[PDB]
Amino acid sequence: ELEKVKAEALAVLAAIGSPAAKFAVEAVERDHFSAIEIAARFLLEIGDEEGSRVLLEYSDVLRKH
Amino acid sequence: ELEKVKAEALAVLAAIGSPAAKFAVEAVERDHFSAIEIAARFLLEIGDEEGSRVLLEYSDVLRK
Amino acid sequence: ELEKVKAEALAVLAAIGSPAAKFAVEAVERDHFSAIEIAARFLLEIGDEEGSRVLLEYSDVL
Amino acid sequence: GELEKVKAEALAVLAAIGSPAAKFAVEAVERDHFSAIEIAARFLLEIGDEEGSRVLLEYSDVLRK
Amino acid sequence: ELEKVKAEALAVLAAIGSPAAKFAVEAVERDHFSAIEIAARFLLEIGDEEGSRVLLEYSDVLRK
Repeated sequence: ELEKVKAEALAVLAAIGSPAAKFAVEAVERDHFSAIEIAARFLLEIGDEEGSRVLLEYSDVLRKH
Repeated sequence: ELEKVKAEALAVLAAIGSPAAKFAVEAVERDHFSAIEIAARFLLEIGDEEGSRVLLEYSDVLRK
Repeated sequence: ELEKVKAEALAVLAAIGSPAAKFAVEAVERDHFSAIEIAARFLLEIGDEEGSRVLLEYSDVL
Repeated sequence: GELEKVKAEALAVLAAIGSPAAKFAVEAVERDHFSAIEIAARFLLEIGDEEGSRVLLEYSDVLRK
Repeated sequence: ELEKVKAEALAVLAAIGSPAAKFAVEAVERDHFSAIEIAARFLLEIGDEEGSRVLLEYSDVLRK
C-alpha cells in the first residue's frame, strides 16, 4: 500500500527539481515526520502546490497502518 | 459537531481562492491535524485572517 | 490567577486591535495551546511584544 | 548548581542585547517555557544574534538534561 | 552508527562557516533534537541544502 504512494511522492518531487523538493524527497525516503512537516511547510511557503499536495497525501497515507 | 462547522469552513476557504487556501481545504477534508495547523499558521502570516479563524474553529471542534 | 491573567490577555489584545490579536483573542477563548503558540510567535515576529508576553503568561499559568 | 548558574549567565548575556526578542527570551528563560525558549532561540538565530541563540541553546540543553 | 554519521555531519556543517552552521554544529554535538530541527529548517530558507540534508541524515540516525 505504502510502496505505491512512496513512489508517487518521490517521482512528483524529483520532477520539480527545486532545492525544496530535493529536501522533500529525502524527507520521504527516510519517513521522517519532522522532516516531512518542514518540507511541506517550506514547499507551501515557496509556491509549490504540487509538492505540498503530494506531501499531504503521502503523510495522510502514512499516518495509518 | 465537526461535520457541521467543517462545511462553512471549507466554504470560506474556497471563497478565499488563494493557492494557500486550496491546500487548506485539502488539509481540512483529510482531517490532518498537523496540516491544519501548518495551513492556519501560513494563512495567518500572509494576511488571511478569515481562513485562520475558521481553521481554528474547526480544529477546536475536532479537539473537543 | 487564571481568571485574572486571561482577562488581562484579552484586554491587552483588544487594546492592540491588530487582526493578529483578534485571532489571538479567539485562541484564548478556545484554549488552543497550538493557536496560542502561533499567535505569540506571530506577534513577536511583527513587533507586538506585549501581546506575545501576555500570551506566554496565560499559557504558562494554564 | 549547573542550572542555577547557567540561568544567571543566560539572563546576563540576554539583557545586554536589549532587543525585543531578548526581552521575550529573558521571559522565556525566567518562566521556564520550553516552547517560548524554542521560539526565542529561532528568532534570535533568524535575526543575526548568535550569542543569544547560542546561550539559549546551552540553557535549554542543561534544562532538558 | 551514530558516532560515524556525527563526524561527517560536523565536518559538512563546519565547512559552511555560516552563523547558521555554527549553530548547527552546536546542535549536533549536544544531540539536541529541537535545535537540529530548527537549524535544518533555517538552513533550508537560507540556501544551504547540503547542511539541511546532512542534518536530516544525522537526526534520522539519532532517533534510534
